[PDB]
Amino acid sequence: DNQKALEEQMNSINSVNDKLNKGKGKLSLSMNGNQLKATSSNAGYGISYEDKNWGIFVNGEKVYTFNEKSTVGNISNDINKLNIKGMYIEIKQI
Amino acid sequence: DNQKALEEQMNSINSVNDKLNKGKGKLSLSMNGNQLKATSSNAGYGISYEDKNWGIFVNGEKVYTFNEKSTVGNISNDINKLNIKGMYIEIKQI
Repeated sequence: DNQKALEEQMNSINSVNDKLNKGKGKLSLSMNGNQLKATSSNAGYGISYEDKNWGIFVNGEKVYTFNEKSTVGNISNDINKLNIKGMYIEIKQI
Repeated sequence: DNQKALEEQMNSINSVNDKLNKGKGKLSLSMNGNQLKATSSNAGYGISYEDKNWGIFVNGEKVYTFNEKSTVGNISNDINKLNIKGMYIEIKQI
């Protein structure tokens, strides 16, 4: 019944999922349309990756902010709790 | 062949199209997935509507900015030239 996740999920959430992670620590994310889910270790976390910034935007609005040192692994954890969404973009009205 | 416009167009571009215009001047927009197109008169333009701001965001990024006094009609004109897009949202990478 909750399978509706896929629909809300867009191949884009894939490249990204793998993007936000290219050598940090031991972290494995999962792709759920409106949710992210991962687990990780903070041993070799974002090493080569000094203190760099990331910014996520939903409906064209922030939705979560983390640094590369903050080792998202730790973060993305809490984050997922905001059960992101799939496809929403927009315009602001006065 | 260019009909592909619809596909790129999302019912959302509708409510919006009508939103950004609820009593300004004489302006009639058209809905083309990646393009907006309208024509207008600057007689009774954004009257009741003093100087208010609007902000459009694509991929979750600005794409065009106009005030309510600037009478978009005049603006939206030039604007459309950036042939907007349909559905794109995102995240920023360092």
